[PDB]
Amino acid sequence: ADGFTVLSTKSLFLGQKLQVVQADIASIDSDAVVHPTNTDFYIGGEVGNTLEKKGGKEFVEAVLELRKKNGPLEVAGAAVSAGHGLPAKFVIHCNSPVWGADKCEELLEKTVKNCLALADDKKLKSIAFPSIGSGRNGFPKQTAAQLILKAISSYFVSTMSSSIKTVYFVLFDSESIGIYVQEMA
Ligand SMILES: Nc1ncnc2c1ncn2[C@@H]1O[C@H](COP(=O)(O)OP(=O)(O)OC[C@H]2O[C@H](O)[C@H](O)[C@@H]2O)[C@@H](O)[C@H]1O
Repeated sequence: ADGFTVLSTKSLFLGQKLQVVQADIASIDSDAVVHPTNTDFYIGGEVGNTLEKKGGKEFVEAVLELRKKNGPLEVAGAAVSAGHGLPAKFVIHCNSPVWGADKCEELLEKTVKNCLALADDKKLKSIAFPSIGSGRNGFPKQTAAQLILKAISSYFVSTMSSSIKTVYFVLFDSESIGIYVQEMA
């Protein structure tokens, strides 16, 4: 970072663009970045820590503000905080499922779609997703990536009115980067 590599690009249903990019997600200038968290908006995951790093106290205080107003975050739920201290306008926080928990793969796809729904609700044009679930939550990195990419593709099918024009799938750790390139794109 500020490392940024476009690894692939794909046209979605109505011409929206899905880019797989290599970068520190905290450095991405999209309208939203996605923070995988838990029911109590814990900031301690791998992405949470990189955001914390980049955004400092202003970030931490935005999450706290959200935590107060929102209360506990339901499973697969998504909520949004101002991206104070960050290049991103907003941070979308999602209750990431744990690998091995019931229906965790379905939940991962739901979590992704709820984030997209929330970005649409805020009329956002861009939204960057890390590989939710495959850090502290233990998903195999290939499986997480597959489920996220599939959910993204699925959200845009038949959707006419989405504000979202660009979705980034952000890879940072070398195992994930390698898995993606090794296969296709
Ligand atoms: N700077 C970064 N940019 C992009 N991706 C990153 C970065 N750092 C790590 N990653 C990748 O982000 C992916 C998701 O990791 P986590 O942030 O740890 O998210 P997750 O696995 O969903 O777990 C969240 C966990 O911590 C939360 O506080 C909550 O308690 C939950 O248990 C992983 O593949 C990890 O390699």
